[PDB]
Order: sequence, then C-alpha cells, then structure tokens
Amino acid sequence: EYQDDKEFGIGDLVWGKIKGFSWWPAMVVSWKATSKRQAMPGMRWVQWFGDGKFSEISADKLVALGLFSQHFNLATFNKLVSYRKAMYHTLEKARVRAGKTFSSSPGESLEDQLKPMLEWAHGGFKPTGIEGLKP
Repeated sequence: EYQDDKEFGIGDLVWGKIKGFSWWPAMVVSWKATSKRQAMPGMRWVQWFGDGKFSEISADKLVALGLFSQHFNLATFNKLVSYRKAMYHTLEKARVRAGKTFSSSPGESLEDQLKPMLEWAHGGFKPTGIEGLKP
C-alpha cells in the first residue's frame, strides 16, 4: 500500500487542506480504515484529527506535520473549538511518539493542556526534533 515513490506512509502525521483553504492536522491511514477502496495511485487516505473523518488526498497536496509553525493557524485556533480539539489530539499523538512528557489534572481545559504542547511543537519538538514524530 502506497508503494509509489511518493511521500508519506501509514501512520505519518501530516497537514492537509479541507474546510476551506485551511490546513488541518491528520494522519495517513490504510484504506482498510476508511470503508472505501484503496487510494488511487499517488494518493493517500488520511484521517483528520478531531472529527476522525477520512479524505483521499494526493501525496503532493500533503505536508509533514513537522512543518508545524508553517501550517498552524493561530487565528483559526483562537476562533474554533474544533481546531483546538484537533490540535490537542494531534499533539497528544505527537508527544506519545516522541516520548515527550506533559502533565495535567482531571478536568484541566484542553486550551490549558495545549499551552505547553504548542510551545514544544512551535519550538521544533525538542529534543527529538521532527524525527520523534515518525510512526
């Protein structure tokens, strides 16, 4: 699956355009998860963080989540609860992969929990760097 000389494999965290011209976080998944069909040549199935919906997108239209500050949209983040929720689940997956530790209390708001997570992301995901984001 996805053996085509194009970028991104199953499990890769990426940004994709949807809901307008905004970049939204997602993860490349196997077509098996979509209930559809195998992706067309050069394309990938991605599951959007937050709503968990699926989209078939060309590998040439996706960017690595690692280009974080480049695609994160602060205005959108502040305006939409859905974007903030998407970001939380995205960075939750990111920190699990990279071994980055965060702490929280039951009930702590998503925005509050996101503060240190975004600092880590915008800072370049140190100490691992974007390598720590790999599946």
